Amino acid sequence: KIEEGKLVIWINGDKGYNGLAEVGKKFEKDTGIKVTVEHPDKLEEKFPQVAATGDGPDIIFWAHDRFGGYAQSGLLAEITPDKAFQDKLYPFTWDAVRYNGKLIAYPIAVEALSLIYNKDLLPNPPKTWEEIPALDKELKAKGKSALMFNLQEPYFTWPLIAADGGYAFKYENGKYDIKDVGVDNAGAKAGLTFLVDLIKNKHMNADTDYSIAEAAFNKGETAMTINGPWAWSNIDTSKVNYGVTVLPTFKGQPSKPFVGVLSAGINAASPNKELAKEFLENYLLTDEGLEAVNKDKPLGAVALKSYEEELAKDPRIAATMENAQKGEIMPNIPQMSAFWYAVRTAVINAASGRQTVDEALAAAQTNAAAEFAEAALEAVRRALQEFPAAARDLNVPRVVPYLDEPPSPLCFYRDWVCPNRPCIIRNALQHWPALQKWSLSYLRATVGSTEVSVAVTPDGYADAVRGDRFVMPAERRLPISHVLDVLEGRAQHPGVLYVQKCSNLPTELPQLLSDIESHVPWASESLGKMPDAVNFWLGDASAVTSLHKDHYENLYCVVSGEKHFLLHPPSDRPFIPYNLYTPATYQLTEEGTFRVVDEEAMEKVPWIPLDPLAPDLTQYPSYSQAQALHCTVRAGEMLYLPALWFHHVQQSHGCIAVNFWYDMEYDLKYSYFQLMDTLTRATGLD
Ligand SMILES: OC[C@H]1O[C@H](O)[C@H](O)[C@@H](O)[C@@H]1O
Repeated sequence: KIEEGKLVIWINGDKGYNGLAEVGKKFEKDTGIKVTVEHPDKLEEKFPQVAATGDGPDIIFWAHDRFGGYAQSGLLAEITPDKAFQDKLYPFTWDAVRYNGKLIAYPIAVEALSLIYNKDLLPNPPKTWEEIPALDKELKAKGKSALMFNLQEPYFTWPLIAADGGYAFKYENGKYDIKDVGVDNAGAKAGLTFLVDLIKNKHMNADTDYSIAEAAFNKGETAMTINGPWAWSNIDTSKVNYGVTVLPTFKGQPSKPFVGVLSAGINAASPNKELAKEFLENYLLTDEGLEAVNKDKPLGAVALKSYEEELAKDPRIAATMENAQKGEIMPNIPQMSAFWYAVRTAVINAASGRQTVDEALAAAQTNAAAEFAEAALEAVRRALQEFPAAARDLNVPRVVPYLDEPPSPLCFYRDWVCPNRPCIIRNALQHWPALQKWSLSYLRATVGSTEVSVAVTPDGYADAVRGDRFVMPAERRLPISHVLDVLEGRAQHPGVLYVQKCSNLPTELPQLLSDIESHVPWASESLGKMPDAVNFWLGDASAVTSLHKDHYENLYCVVSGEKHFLLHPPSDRPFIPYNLYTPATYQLTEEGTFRVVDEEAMEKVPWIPLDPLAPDLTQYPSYSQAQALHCTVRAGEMLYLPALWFHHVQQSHGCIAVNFWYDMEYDLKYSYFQLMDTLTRATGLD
């Protein structure tokens, strides 16, 4: 007694779904699993709707041209076959179910349209489209019509349109040019004008759909129809003496029918992926499985070599193969879908007489171009959005790792600087007398009277976006001793203090340099250069440097206290919002009042509005797919904070620190970063 495992399949209702049912049974007799196959209308439109919310079928059958869109939306699981299995099916059938180098369905059958004619009514079928009108009035004058076929789905009409120059995209040597779309060129117009003239001269009827045609030919009311393999069973059971042959030519050139590979995709949202594989690989794609479907509705030229070889001597299949060679295989790109919609209306309008042929096709080219554009953009968006996770999976570790001693210059460059990952180096500052000497008492006896440039801000956030402005801190020149007073509580000051950022010898502040080093020698030998700056850092515990990135190799050394960093690799850029801001600077008056004051004749300054501590996920939801790294640097410790790394600094009260700025190498890594940042803004990711 259960409510248990199942396998539901969607397949179009012109295909042998009863044959597929039987195969479903032999499954259900060899496991307990009930296999139910369904043929809903517009199943290929329903699937991408319903499968994203998690519902939908387990397996979907359709011509392969639909299967790329399904994969661009991530609805199709990757199929993983043995190679004893991949060499069981023809190679080009696998290539039709390959999106962005990856397999997304199992190929079932290769199908193309052919000219089905009534051998009793028409002993020698026409070789040209141009004969058909002549042939029609000769047959109306015997009580029937010459040619009938579905005029409601562009798939049937397209072999003629493409004959004299029509083409979707462009399949010149190598593969498809998605800039070169050709649905409103001379040759497209020619075939379509011909189709429309057939209707005009009442050789055909614009209202004719699939069902009207099939019924007509199978009753012997039409000498010729145009259909694919699935249609043959219903004529065999009718008793029209019929043949299947090469499509007639137009203006001396062959009809070019888009070739379709019936494919089975697996629903990425299925709880049954592995039974789906046991069903298709080992029950359907067999001589036994394809036979049971084919007995119902002929599949065409199958993908399974074994059973393809056993059937290929059917003149109906040979003819199918002939027309497929004269035609071109459909691309599976997600642009296929809007292409069909565009031509569907183009044909339906030109045949009904609503628009001329020359405008219907013009409209279809224009409107399909506009979608082909937005589709391109979305493909770019995903590339940029899947990139950040792709990167950190490969190089960027989720923690800042510690070294127990300084690395060799070689090892420092090969392990950290070139791969652009941070680390904390230990036991590298123990030769600094600063580590023992630098007390807020020794600093007061040593540089207490020395006047420095001090950063004043109302809320502790220097260089942050405040409303519509990027605001820089107020500057006040104070001795260090009264910086220390305000920090120990002994005195008071408007806002939040912290010492600004070139001291140790260019401020000046030279009495401390002897307590430190002018550079990190193993770092300098590694980067092949001296630091551009050496900065002394002292400040309030409310000073929060906001999220930004530097064009410098920064060695952050902590002498007393702690430093709390929140890092993001340059890779996380597509998910880090950037805006453009009017640059300002705080003015502090002798009232303790902070006023925002636009920086005159400065360029707009790009900055990150996002607050990584408490992010507005409503305004910036994309940021929740970034991956922050956290570390804490403390007394005696040195953080290597690579170039272009997004960082956000906090510290304990009265934290003292020295940091070296080496200029970065402007290299391939930099140039790529500019490219991404630019593509992030163009594609409106922000
Ligand atoms: O409506 C036209 C359709 O007819 C058949 O189902 C073909 O398999 C499919 O490729 C074609 O698109």
